[PDB]
Amino acid sequence: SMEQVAMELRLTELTRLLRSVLDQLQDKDPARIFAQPVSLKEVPDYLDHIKHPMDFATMRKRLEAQGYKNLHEFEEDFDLIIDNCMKYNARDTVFYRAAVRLRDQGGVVLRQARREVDSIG
Repeated sequence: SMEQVAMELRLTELTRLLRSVLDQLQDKDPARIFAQPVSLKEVPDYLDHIKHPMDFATMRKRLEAQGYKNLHEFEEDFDLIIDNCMKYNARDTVFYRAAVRLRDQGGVVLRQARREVDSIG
């Protein structure tokens, strides 16, 4: 149907926007602390601590399969990256501090993305 196609064009355009949002968010992590999943070889207990791990590569795979239906879903995943790190790592660590910075700097980017997704519909 033409109705199906038009929804698919909307999903594709949301996907393009979210890829530009993702690149911008990831520039706020120059140290690449959140680039990849936590290794279960190097933190074997990780899953006793954190129930839903998240990282930028995993967000990127989901994105290329057009697996984000809206901005809310994308934001949930971004927030997991941050929130997981702040629980697992103590306040005085390079990891916790990098999450605080990503959050503060990410908030600006997401403030305008929310306006662009409403705006372009």
